[PDB]
Amino acid sequence: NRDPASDQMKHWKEQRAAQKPDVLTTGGGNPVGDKLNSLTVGPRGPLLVQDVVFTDEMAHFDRERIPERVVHAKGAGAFGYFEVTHDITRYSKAKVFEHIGKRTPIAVRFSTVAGESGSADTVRDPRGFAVKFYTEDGNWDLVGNNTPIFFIRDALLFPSFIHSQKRNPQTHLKDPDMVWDFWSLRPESLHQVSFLFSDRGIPDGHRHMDGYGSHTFKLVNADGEAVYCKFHYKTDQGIKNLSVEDAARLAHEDPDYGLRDLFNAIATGNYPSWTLYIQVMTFSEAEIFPFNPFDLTKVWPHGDYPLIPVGKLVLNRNPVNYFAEVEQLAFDPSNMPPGIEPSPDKMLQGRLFAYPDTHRHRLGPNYLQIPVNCPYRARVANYQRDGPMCMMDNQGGAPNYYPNSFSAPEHQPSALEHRTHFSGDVQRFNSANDDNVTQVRTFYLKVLNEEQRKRLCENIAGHLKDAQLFIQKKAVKNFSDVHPEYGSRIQALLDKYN
Amino acid sequence: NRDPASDQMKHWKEQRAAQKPDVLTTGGGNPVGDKLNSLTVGPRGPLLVQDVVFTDEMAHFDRERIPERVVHAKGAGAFGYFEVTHDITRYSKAKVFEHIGKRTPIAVRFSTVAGESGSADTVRDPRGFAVKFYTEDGNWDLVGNNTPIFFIRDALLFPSFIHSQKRNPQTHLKDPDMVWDFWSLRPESLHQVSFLFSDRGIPDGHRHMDGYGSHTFKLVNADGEAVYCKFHYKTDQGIKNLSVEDAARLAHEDPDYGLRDLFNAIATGNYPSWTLYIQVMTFSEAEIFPFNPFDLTKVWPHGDYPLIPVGKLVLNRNPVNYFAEVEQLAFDPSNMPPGIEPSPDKMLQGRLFAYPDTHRHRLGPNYLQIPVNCPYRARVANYQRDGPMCMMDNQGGAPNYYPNSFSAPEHQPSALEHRTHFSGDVQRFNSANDDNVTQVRTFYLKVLNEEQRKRLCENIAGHLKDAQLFIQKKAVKNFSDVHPEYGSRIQALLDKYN
Amino acid sequence: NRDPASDQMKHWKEQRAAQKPDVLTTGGGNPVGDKLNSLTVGPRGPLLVQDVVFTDEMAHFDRERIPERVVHAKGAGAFGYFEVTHDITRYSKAKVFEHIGKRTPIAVRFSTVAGESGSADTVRDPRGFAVKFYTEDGNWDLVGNNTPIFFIRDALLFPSFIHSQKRNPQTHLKDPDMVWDFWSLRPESLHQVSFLFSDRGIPDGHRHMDGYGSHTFKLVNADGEAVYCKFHYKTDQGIKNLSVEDAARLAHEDPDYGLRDLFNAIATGNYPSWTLYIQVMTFSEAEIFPFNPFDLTKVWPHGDYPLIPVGKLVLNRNPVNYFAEVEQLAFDPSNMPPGIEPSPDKMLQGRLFAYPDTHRHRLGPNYLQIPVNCPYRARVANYQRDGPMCMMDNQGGAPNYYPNSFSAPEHQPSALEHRTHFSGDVQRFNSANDDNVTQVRTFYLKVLNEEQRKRLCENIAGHLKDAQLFIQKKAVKNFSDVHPEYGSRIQALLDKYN
Amino acid sequence: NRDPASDQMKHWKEQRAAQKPDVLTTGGGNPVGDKLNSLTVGPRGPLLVQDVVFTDEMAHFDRERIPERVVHAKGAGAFGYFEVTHDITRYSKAKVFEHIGKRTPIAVRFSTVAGESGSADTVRDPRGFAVKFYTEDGNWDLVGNNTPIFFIRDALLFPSFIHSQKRNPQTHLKDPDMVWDFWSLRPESLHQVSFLFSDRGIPDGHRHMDGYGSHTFKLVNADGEAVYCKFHYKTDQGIKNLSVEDAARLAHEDPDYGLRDLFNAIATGNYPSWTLYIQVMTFSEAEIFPFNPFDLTKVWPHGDYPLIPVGKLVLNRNPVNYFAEVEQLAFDPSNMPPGIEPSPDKMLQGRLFAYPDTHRHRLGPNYLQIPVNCPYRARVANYQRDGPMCMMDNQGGAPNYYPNSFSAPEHQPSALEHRTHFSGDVQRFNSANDDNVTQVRTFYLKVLNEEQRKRLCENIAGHLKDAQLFIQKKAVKNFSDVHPEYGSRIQALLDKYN
Ligand code: HEM
Repeated sequence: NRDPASDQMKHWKEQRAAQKPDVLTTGGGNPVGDKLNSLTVGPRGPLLVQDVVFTDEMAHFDRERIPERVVHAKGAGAFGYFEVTHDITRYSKAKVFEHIGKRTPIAVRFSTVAGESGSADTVRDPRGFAVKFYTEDGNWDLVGNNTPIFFIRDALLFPSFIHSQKRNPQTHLKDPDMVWDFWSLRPESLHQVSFLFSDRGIPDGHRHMDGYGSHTFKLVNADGEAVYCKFHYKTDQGIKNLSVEDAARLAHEDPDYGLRDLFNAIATGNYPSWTLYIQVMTFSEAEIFPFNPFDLTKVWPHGDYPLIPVGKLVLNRNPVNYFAEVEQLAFDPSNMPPGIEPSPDKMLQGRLFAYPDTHRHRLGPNYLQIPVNCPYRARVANYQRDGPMCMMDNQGGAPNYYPNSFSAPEHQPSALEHRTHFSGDVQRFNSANDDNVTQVRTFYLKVLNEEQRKRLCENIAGHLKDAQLFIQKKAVKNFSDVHPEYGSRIQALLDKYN
Repeated sequence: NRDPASDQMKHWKEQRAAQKPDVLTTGGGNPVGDKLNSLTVGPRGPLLVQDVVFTDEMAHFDRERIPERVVHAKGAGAFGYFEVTHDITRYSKAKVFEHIGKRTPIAVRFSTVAGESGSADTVRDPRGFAVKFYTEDGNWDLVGNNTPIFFIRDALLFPSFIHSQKRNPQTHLKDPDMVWDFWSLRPESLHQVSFLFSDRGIPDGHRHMDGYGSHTFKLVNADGEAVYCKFHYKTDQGIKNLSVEDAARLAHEDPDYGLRDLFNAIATGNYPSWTLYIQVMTFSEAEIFPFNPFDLTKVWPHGDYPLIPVGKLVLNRNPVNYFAEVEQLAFDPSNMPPGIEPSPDKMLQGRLFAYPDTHRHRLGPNYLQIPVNCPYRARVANYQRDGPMCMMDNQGGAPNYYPNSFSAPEHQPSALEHRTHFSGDVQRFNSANDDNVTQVRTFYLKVLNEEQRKRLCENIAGHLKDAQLFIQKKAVKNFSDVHPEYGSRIQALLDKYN
Repeated sequence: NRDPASDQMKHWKEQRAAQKPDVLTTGGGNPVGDKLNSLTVGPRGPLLVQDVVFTDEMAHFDRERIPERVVHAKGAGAFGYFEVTHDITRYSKAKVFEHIGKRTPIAVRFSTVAGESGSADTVRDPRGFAVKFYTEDGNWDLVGNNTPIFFIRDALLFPSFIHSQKRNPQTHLKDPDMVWDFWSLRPESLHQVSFLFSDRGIPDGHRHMDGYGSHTFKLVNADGEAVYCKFHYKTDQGIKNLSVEDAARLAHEDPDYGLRDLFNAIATGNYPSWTLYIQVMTFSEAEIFPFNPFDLTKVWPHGDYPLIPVGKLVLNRNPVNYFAEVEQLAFDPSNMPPGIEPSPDKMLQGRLFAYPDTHRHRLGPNYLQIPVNCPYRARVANYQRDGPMCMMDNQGGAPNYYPNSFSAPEHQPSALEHRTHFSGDVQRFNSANDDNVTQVRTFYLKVLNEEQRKRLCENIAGHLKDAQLFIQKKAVKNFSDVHPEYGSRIQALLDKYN
Repeated sequence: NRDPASDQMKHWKEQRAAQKPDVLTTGGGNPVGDKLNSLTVGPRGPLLVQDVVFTDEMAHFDRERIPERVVHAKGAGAFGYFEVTHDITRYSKAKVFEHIGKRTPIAVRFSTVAGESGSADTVRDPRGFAVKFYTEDGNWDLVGNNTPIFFIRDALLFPSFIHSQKRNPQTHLKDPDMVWDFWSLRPESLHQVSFLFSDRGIPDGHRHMDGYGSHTFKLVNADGEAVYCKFHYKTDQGIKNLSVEDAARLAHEDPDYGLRDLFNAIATGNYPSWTLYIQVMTFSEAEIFPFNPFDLTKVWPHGDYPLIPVGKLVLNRNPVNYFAEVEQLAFDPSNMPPGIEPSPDKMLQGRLFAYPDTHRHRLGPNYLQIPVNCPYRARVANYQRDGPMCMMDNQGGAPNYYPNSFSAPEHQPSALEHRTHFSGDVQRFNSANDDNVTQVRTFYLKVLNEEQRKRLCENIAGHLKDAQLFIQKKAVKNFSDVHPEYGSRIQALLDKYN
């Protein structure tokens, strides 16, 4: 015997030992007489159009591939449940939270960011940690990361940021000039760059890292009272990281280390779990916060805003077909049931648009009809119709305009959004010159210890040394702005590379 | 009360009188608070990206339309059954025929040819009569027409023929120069042009016309003995046609006359039926036939090849959602179960390719997973995987290569194609100068009577008069080649138009 | 000789009188030996896969069709120029207006609304009148209609409204219950319904109707001073309408009457023109307007806001290929150069999203690279890359992230949008019960004469007669709310139908 | 200074040293005032739909990705010329060969087979070596590999074979059970498996490997005399391979080693070249060949069929934009000019269908209009029209049906394919049990030396060790069938792994 992942086919056969293999058919259900030899006129004669077995199979093979995710292309999935353990009904009326012990099925997808479908799991990169809750009030997608923060605080910078990470448009190589030119010109990135080049930049698989919603969200209770919140889901397996040496080895030795580790853990009954927490910030406290509390480069200090337990996320089922159940998984931040709403975070506001938009491209207009995407715990009833690959009854003969006198679906006032007041000029407000260094200094000096600071500066120097000197100089000036010794440490390492 | 079609919504509501309307949701299953008013900052303020109710609905509205059929875009559908009444098991082992009284569910789509989705039902044109049989051995699509013959006998002419019927590439108008230049240069078209401009060119709805497979097909019995066949399905309601005057009136008065007539007939229990017949031609008789028995411009004379009854086609169910169940219907001539095979008919050989190819474009790579297209009476099991909008389990964890040692699906030798011998040069053989006039003369002189001949020549002159004189002259020469008086009749009518 | 449109092929032939027809090739540029006869093994043998001439041609034929526009599917196009005749530079700094005599190339598409690509030109429906200005500051799309108003004033009603105007989802038939249920429940539609059932409901082709921007827009001058405006383009050929009897006859006699009329006018040098006017309203005037000045169901009365001449629209060029140049035309209201900006009109805000969104579906991600859609009179330079059917150099090796230190394109502060102040709650504010009757009363009593009132009420009664009595009753109540005699006139006509 | 590839941005900047960077615009050509800050109501307010700069950019970003190639996803491209050096006009009339010194522009793409777009260059796998010749008789695509043979000889095994080489459908991991189960069941793979696990399994970049057409093709001269041929293009830089240890290190150290090496060679003027040879075999020689001369698992021995020089392939131009020029490159084996034709090779016949088919999916219906795919050195003239993303005049107002009387393009009889005779039954003829061992014995014993045999058996044992024992046993039996010591060598290595 090997690992469970290695014995996938052996176990499939054993489960089906007395199955009596199925008859091999065309897509049209016609049985096939011989799928090993093409139809020709004589043994050394030409192939015929009449070989509809060959073209049925080859035309489908020719169409197997769909566009990979524009980002987080490389990933691993599992299914399980969310279990409420504690009462947050004073903050949120959302059905998902409504009583202790209540279970909601989830889907989870873990990923890297920059690498395309064939890249390695054990590389330095943020990790996607996306959770789909199939609630009675529809799907709630909490599209999280293994960091509470990000590199930028306006969505207009996002395409550029990703371009700067991904391949040179001429050469198709990774380009340290592109990476550090962008980061040196945009020092709001200093906080997450500091997280990224620390030890938690290369987690030991998906089970040994935390998840965060990252953004400020809004919770609304049964009285229509709102608070702002952050979602934290902490690993029950504990934080564990790979050394740059071990990460490098696994990169060529098992590019799919993360996939394999998650599958085997679930197959052997070593089910991974996380505790979901919220931080709560009053509208009054949001006015007094010394930063923009909607700035994605900032955390809420735990001292001032302690973690409040909510429940348990448990992954206890592997995918049966990876393409159907994982590759086709679509998470939309805009999928929020009553009791959960967006904040004015400029990055989050951008995501409300981007995810359903890319899903209509990558998957198709009717992507929400793919079974893993279906809000299967809710009754979908509305005035939407048709589109390519329309899958179910398309809501039959139901009146397709609103309003109508013919008893078709009706809106539900209790689901109305929470009323928040705004005043100001309609303008592109500059956010570039908000505090870029303060929280990063507390991380560098207080959170990490000496050996972590040393590895951090070695990790950055190791990559930054490949950029031109003028980029190296601008970068070091940013690290110096957080703390003189953070800068001078990097600069000394840079000096003996150059 | 009105007609049943007119009371569609009234009956939907009455059926749902005590329904308790559904809650209106987003595609993601989230309930909607107010779907009549957009989210703005103040009553006369700008629209927000945060209005995910608006963009969910509008993005789907923006994607409602799919490409219309390249031909037969305008159509009507119904469902019912095929019932075997007579034994043809000496000719075909196909499960669909296997015992008297055996029922197979069918889908039917009726159509015009040239008109796009918004065109009129009661125009002069051939009619599509496509029948999908959901058999235990997969789907059998008999993609028929209301004529036993066609305009051409090689598929290389088909795109040109259709272009010549459809709009001028600059003007976007119907173009009599294009119509008659093609037909005058390709006199193999004389037979079906003669059928088309007769009274049966404008049927009174879909229920008062016959269906034909048109092509020669092959039937194979349980002994591996083959014969050639033709499929005929004759209306139990009787042949009935609209006068050019009545067809013209209904064109602006009810462009959807055919849709309305079929729906109302089924809704009132006036279920339309056809008797399915075969003609049988031995391989020996195929050698002695005075024409190419695979030439789509030719019939098998009933005298020499009498109709052999098979069973009954009955339409007893309307579509519930037209887009899902009709617009998305996909018929592939290549869908043939064991016991039914193609002939060497050059036109049919072309269709084996064209239909699955256009369906992968119009509908999508996984179009056979659309419920109305599913071979739902067969177990589909094979080595095909993935592709866009992959709908079911994608055959789970089943071994995805053949051959394999892991008990995945196996081919079934009894399904092997019938062995036929061919000898010759691989060449583009000229079929243009086969007999173009003989069977057309017997139609003009023997099948039609005097008043039918007169209307026929009036119908042609009425349209041909708009072509340039040199086209008129070439056309008349072809009609003269079938019979001098067929030509001179047209030419006299032409003379007093010009 | 016939009309110029009829002689399209004749003229094309003559114009290459030197001849030497081109060599017939595959898409790959390989010359074709015989495209009239398929490659078979012997003359009555099977078709070979080796016939790559057949597959190349048939596969392209199989893919000819793209989704038709979700609305305004049925249309006519022509090209020409815009010429400035008056100085409006005190209102708008837009380069398009910057000096008298300045010419800008334009593209124009005329259409109906509800009908599909095969429907008739001469039906009762609003008419699209979309104008693309190819300016030095990029494309300006003025996506106008032959009416200054519309049926609804919130984009969330738009898909519903269009659903109600198109086919029953089960029957696929036009449904007077759907039409009048929606209109009777939404009496904001009374104004444009009154415009629609008046004489200007069926214009005599596209040359004899006016165009309107319809929406309030914003004009911004070189001093950053803003005003609100409305665009009017009045026909220089004069208003002319078809009687319902004449329109009905042309429906079946020439479904493409509009296409034919526009092509022939331009072909014979009878170039149609329009005079472009603006109305101007101050921010202060907007605060005092007795209605919402951004409500699409209202006009600015000419007495209070007189037309200000700007310039001339001239169509002097027919399309050469209709699919490439017209079917593929894409107008985005969001295409606005500096000097022209959106107003808070709920409907316009909706359209800023919908058109680029539907274009990415109907045409493709890179639709703006289709030559007729290309802003060919501007330099397109940005950080956008790749996508399906990327057709130009994809901006070559240019740095693909912003900001950068490598000389890639730079934002231009003079292009910054005009700053306006807003205060309010984020809420769905109800606009259903704004004034629905006042301006409609003045239209019925002042603008129309007796004979026009009578035809108006006949035109409504003639359609509304087929709706259920409860819908007839509610509709009549709304017409009664505008004026008792408008209601009683319709009710008397209805009474002798029922 | 670094390598030229590293300095791509630096060089781009310098080359426009005059500066005046372009104005940043939307896709619509509208200039952008600030693309760094989103449009909000106040600085901590919500994002507006009015921010059409954000939506234009983000919607294009959302649509960057297209499906990767179903095989050979990971690749490098360059451009140059083909120069004729010898007269082969006695064998082929193809314009490409017609006189010595004649130059043809070429495009070339190198690739691995199984890996996705993010996988490493320096892995064991065959290498694609595809060459596009832009000839006056259209494009000639010679879609070759770095091997003269392949693993299978019938196209019906191809999707299965590729499935077996890629990821487990449940696990998404490489699966040695899938690899060796398929290879052990299909011993026709022994020859190319022997080539693959030899030293030439991991070439030192793309410049140090040979190209082969692999298939038997047909050459036809001006007299209509045909011969069978094989194309060989031998590296002028010499064969050079990476050790498994070195290839392993470069896998994680530079996953893009191949891309980097080709770009740098061309950038520094070290242009790589290949010498094109043919082998020629008579129709009479084909009848006497001791194997099937069309069997893709066999070579023509050089002793019996010596290489005949033809000309020189030179790569002297790097891509400027990789997505536009390389990712979008499409090679169709069916692109063959007069003088070059397919043989009855079952595998080649399969490829005549598969490539245009996958290109219509991956790229679009009109992929041949993508500039790098355009047969720009030929006039494309035919009766093909329309389709999505139609980019040129769509052949303007040219008559669109054939035949026509209006001077549209004409077929050219000199282009007619060569006529060959076939006799036989239409059947699926078994090719599984053709000689699987003879030529592989000569390769193992004659072509390789002792040290090479030892590395070969180490390379196989090193992979096969992870397959189940029953698969190990069947594989060893096949290697034993070629020579007992080939088998026992592998079995000894296997024994000390197990
Ligand atoms: C029946 C056998 C085969 C089938 C069905 C087949 C099919 C395919 C398909 C579908 C692609 C993807 C093409 C694209 O997306 O652009 C591909 C790529 C490729 N195939 Fe094959 N293939 C076969 C055999 C071979 C053989 C025998 C060779 C070489 C002798 C070969 C060389 C290639 C190359 C080089 C590419 C990549 C071309 C590029 O760089 O764009 N294939 N093949």
